[PDB]
This record gives sequence, C-alpha cells and structure tokens, in this order.
Amino acid sequence: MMSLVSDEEWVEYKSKFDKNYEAEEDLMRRRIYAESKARIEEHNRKFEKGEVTWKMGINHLADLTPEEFAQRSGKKVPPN
Repeated sequence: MMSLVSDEEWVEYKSKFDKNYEAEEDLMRRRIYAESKARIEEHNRKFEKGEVTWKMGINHLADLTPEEFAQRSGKKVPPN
C-alpha cells in the first residue's frame, strides 16, 4: 500500500529536516512517504550486496515527491 508511512514518521523528521509539513500537505505526501521506507531498503540492501558501503537516509522528498511536488504547486489547478 501507499499509506504505510503517514505524517507520523515524518513529523519527527520535519524537525530534523527543517521542512515541516503537516497532515494537510502530508496527505498527498502520504503517498510519497510510502516510497521513503522503500528507500530505506534501497541502500541497506546495496552494501548488503558487497557492493559499497552506503546506507539509506530517507530522502527529503520521500515525503514530498512529484506526488506532492506536482500537487503542492506544480500543475495549474483551477477553483472548479
């Protein structure tokens, strides 16, 4: 699903990220936040591949991606 990660995990992050955006904005972000954990699997599985030593870090947009980025103020959305 895409609701795996709610603003909850990100609120604690918002302080540590200097970018605080609550449930209202987070809602569209809830979908971007989902991929975020997917990313945690990203680097952790990489060195995990005797590849390099690189760990995940929860990307900033992992809460606000094009999902958020485009729906936050990317495409012109009329009042109708």
